[PDB]
Amino acid sequence: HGSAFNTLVFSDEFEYEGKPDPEKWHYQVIPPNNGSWHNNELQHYTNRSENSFVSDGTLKIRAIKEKYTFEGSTKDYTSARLNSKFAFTYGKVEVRAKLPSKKGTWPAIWTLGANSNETGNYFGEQYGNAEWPACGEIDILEQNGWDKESTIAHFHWSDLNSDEYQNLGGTTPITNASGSFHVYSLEWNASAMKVFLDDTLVYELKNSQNTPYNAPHYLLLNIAMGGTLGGDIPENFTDDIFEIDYVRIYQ
Ligand SMILES: [Ca+2]
Repeated sequence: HGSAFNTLVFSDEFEYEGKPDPEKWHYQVIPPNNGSWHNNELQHYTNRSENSFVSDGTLKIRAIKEKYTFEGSTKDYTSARLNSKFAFTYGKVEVRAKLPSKKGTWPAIWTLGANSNETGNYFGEQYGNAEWPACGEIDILEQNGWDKESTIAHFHWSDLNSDEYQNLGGTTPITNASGSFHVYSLEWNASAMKVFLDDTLVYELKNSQNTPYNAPHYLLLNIAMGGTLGGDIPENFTDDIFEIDYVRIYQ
């Protein structure tokens, strides 16, 4: 599957040591919603070595129970939220990763339309200003906080000729998500968006011109804590890592 998409157009193999490459990755740190992130999530995102670093051939994003204040808003956890500086329309995205094992964590590999104009993102109003969900969202990988034996694929959008919020997706079983690398992938073209875990299709959504999946998207990588899909965080939580061996994007 996906063999049609054979021209490498963006990648990071994480074979340097230090901060994520600033030519490739933008950090989000400003909260979008009056001091907070969406979905009742409990973290701040920062650009510090506490929450992200590259070593030993892999990127780590690390969530920590840590009191942290940004512009008068205090939260009890810190993490990182990266966006690719690369925006692209159609392609095959492959991310090979190990997911956090701890309860309360909500890792994601996902895209937003580049016209999202989300506060503090890399693209601003360059492509437009289509407030979510009108910019479109593809969730290549999520896990919730309470079931680490399943992965999520999902889509969120509004049709171009409607304000009605649509969302749907699937899930699939996963073994040893935290201790074994798996490859989370998207194959996206004008016909369809297909999300896979290794070779297993998790969900395929037919595309059409009435969707927001025919204009540029960028990639996001993060760990949220708590909130809708993180759920309850044990009192004893200290920290956890989402470890990414590489991101590759083909067209
Ligand atoms: Ca690597």
